Amino acid sequence: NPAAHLTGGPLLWETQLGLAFLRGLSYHDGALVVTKAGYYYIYSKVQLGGVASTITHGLYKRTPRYPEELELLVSQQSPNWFDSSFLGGVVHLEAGEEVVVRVLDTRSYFGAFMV
Amino acid sequence: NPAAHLTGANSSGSGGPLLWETQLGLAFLRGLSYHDGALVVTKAGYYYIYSKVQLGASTITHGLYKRTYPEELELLVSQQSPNWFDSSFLGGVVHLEAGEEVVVRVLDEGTRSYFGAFMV
Amino acid sequence: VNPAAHLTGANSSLTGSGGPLLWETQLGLAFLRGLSYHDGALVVTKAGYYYIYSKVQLGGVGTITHGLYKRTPRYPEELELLVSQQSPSNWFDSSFLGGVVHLEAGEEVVVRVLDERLGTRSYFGAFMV
Repeated sequence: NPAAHLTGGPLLWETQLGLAFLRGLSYHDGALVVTKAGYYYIYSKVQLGGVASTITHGLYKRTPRYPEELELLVSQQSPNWFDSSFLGGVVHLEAGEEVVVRVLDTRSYFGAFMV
Repeated sequence: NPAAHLTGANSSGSGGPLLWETQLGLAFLRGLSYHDGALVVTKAGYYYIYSKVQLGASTITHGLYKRTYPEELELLVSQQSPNWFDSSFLGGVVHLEAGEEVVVRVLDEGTRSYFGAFMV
Repeated sequence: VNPAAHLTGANSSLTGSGGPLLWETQLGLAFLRGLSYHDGALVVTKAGYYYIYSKVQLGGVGTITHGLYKRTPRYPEELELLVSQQSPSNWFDSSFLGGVVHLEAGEEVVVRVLDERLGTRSYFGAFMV
């Protein structure tokens, strides 16, 4: 029932409008913040294009008590020209917990929904 | 309740809106309809939608498109540039009204290709 | 509990075994909730529609099929559910599959990769919808 889609340091996103929405989840500084604890399916798609040739696209759990981010779902990819990266998966999130998208070195998005 | 998984059928330009199997094998429709390539919503609300397209400048586009207004609103799209094979997957939660339709297109226009949705 | 599971960290079954990828089921981000696990398979307890998914992290040195397959009683052959063919000096590539399938009590789903090489980089999960 809680859910969020969000559209194109951690990455940053539009949280309204049109396709962007928050619904039972907060936001601050690129991150989805969880209010109701449970299992969420979290996902992110990132469009890439260019001209280690190796890009990493990840979802990370941040907890304010701790600096260090914990990896959740992570993809590595090498490559006139376009590549798209998608990650999805289910994670147990407690109230408080935040999730961000990072990509190391419009079309893209970031989202979740409780399952 | 509402959910569907549709699997690739033999189309068919224009873009074009891919056509789908709704009943044989793994395909099914449960609380959603289908009309000429389109999943059609019946119960308003937030749906996770997805499509996977098996591909087989030289640049392919894969997208999920809403109809309501006139015209087609891009919902989710990827570009890629691949004896070759590649696969393109898109998913995400979008709000849909009873009456809205969702379709799939790929440029330079599949059996391991599919299209589906469920209410979230 | 709405049945669900997330399994992590693929590795291959014993060479010559014929078996599928094996996964971590308890530690870290891995859990099983209202599904069971047996030698690589998620085993369905409660019949219905599930969104099943798997991501596999690929990479080598110089065609790969990543699939989710169903095992059903008295059917010697694994049935395809969702499959992807990809074809990529070191390289890296990731393959994601997701989709809603109907599964009966007693049915099993496994993940395979052809050919297998190949925590957070590889995974296999599901939830009832």
